[PDB]
Amino acid sequence: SDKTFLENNQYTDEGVKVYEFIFGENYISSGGLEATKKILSDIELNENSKVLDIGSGLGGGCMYINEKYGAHTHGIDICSNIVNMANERVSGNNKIIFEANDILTKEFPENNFDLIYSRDAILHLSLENKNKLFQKCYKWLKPTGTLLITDYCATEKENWDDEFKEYVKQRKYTLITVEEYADILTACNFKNVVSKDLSDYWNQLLEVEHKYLHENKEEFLKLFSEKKFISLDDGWSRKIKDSKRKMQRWGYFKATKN
Ligand SMILES: Nc1ncnc2c1ncn2[C@@H]1O[C@H](C[C@@H](N)CC[C@H](N)C(=O)O)[C@@H](O)[C@H]1O
Repeated sequence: SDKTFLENNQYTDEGVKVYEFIFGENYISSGGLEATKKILSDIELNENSKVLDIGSGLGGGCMYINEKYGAHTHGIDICSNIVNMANERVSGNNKIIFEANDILTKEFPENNFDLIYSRDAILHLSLENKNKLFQKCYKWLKPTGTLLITDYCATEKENWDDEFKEYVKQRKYTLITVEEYADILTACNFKNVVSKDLSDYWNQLLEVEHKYLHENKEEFLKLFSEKKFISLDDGWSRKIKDSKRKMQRWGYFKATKN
């Protein structure tokens, strides 16, 4: 059911291409390549490392991790159409694998990965499933491994306004506070749990993206439609407003198995 909802609405082929337009080639989330460089700036891996990317999208993250470190990267994404697109973006590289599957039913061996990485994907999971997923991640990490996440978070639900309630409802997101998120990781026995509210940085990424959209409107209209432009424009406007006033937050989380 989840698969069909995502494939048929938010992540249709065209929806994915619209995201790629504003985020940059191979990315469909916040800050594209430049944010990825920053998020991985203190991460150490090498050609012998094994990495899992949960919700791998068009595969940009896997491509970058493999380029930077030479690591084995395995991306899982529930949307078959997105995985098909990702597979067209990489060739002749036996250390990048993209696989269409629900991360919640996927099986991996215990103590398997040096890094489990996820960028703006876990918002799609119910609270019960976030907990289940992080339990799986704990098992799947090597003793020496690291968990590294960015995800959409929010102020406490009691504070939400009508527009924000509707945004979350229509997308079927489950947005929790940065603090609740960190508490889940702690409950799952992760160590050295570091959470950062990166909402200010996120706001900066959004502003750069918004400016890019405006300055490249003519090309956007040629590729897509004015209707799609307006939707995207308004969507970024709201994210900028809501991040500034702390209604919507961008959470970063890093933790270790030991
Ligand atoms: N249960 C799930 N299992 C695997 N992938 C999922 C699941 N739920 C959502 N996704 C994927 O999570 C991705 C989230 C995207 N917002 C981001 C993709 C990618 N991480 C990027 O930064 O460009 C989508 O491509 C979804 O299809």
